[PDB]
Amino acid sequence: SHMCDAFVGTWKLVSSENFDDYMKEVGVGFATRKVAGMAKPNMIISVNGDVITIKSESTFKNTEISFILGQEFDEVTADDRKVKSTITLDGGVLVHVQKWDGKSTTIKRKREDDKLVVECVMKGVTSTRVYERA
Ligand SMILES: O=C(O)[C@H]1CCCC[C@H]1COc1ccccc1
Repeated sequence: SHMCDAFVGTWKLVSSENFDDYMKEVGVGFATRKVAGMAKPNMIISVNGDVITIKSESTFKNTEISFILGQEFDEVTADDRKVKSTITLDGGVLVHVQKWDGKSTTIKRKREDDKLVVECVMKGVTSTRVYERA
C-alpha cells in the first residue's frame, strides 16, 4: 500500500462553488467559462510505481496528466493554458502549482470522509469542487 491509495479510483463531480469567479480570475473567456462551468467531469486517479495519473473526462474536454511527485512537467489545461506544473504531497494533501505567463494558481486535492475535495485558488479567489465515488 502506498502514497496515494486513498485517492485512487473513479470519482464524479457532485458540487461546485465559486468556479465561475475562479475561472475569471485565471483569465478564462466568457464562452469557455459558460461551457466548462456546465460540465460534470469524472476524475480517474491511478498509480503505477512512482507515476500518478489523473484523467478528467467530460463533455467539454478530456484531459490527462501523468507525473512523479516533486518533478515539474508541462500540462495543457482544459481551458488551453500552457502551464508548468509541480505536484507534491504535503501532509496527505496533493498540492498542484501551475505557472504560466508570470501567473500562478494552486489546486489542492484531499480525502474528506467519502469525498474527494478539490480547492482551486487564484489570488484571493477560491473554488471548491466536491467529488464522490462513481
Ligand atoms: O474539478 C476539478 O477536478 C478541477 C481541477 C483543477 C482545475 C479545475 C477543475 C477541473 O475543471 C474542469 C471543468 C470542465 C471540464 C474538465 C475540468
